[PDB]
Amino acid sequence: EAEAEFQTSCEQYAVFSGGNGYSVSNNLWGQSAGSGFGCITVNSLNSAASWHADWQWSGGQNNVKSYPNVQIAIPQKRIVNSIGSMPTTASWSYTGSNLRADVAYDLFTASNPNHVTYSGDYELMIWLARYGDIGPIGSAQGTVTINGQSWTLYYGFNGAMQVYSFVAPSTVTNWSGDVKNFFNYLRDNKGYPASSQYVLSYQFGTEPFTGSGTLNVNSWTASINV
Repeated sequence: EAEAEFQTSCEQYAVFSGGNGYSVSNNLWGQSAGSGFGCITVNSLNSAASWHADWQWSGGQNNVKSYPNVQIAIPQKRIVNSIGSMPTTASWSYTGSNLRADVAYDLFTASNPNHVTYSGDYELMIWLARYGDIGPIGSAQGTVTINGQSWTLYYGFNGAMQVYSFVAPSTVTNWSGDVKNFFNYLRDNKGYPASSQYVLSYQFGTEPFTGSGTLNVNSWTASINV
């Protein structure tokens, strides 16, 4: 027997697209660094994305094995400061054991609108969860308030890329926000050049190190407006 609408794969670079501009990617870019597997299953792509990633990784204790994620298409890149809003909602859960992984938004920006979309002048991460001894790069900058919620801000370098990571003080399995609030904070408190940086990508997923786990994304939405 068989079924259509089959949007499941354990392939390194499997990608499924549909609904309002969503693509779900297995993205096992660091699979070389370990042993095991990563799979994704798309339940539904409409106005929202529903999907799950299932994985088991051992070895390469200190290396990300993958970033299975959902993201939105951005055919036309726009300047951060010109973008009106970047609303998003996320409803998710993690199951498994010995989880060394995170759950986070990931966005890249650059002054070059044709920059490759998987890196940039800057990277903005918003971590909704963290398991085990894994954390963002850089060093703690302190706690900040964005739209009435606390985040611990980290700041560091990857080569020439500057990375800002906003980490929730406890797991947030159910969230709603606007990434514009985070850019505004960086612009007004950190000298982030919002007037000259283009949003290259807008992703949400998990970075697994080791363990065995299933990230279930009950629902995710995101868009870039005006």
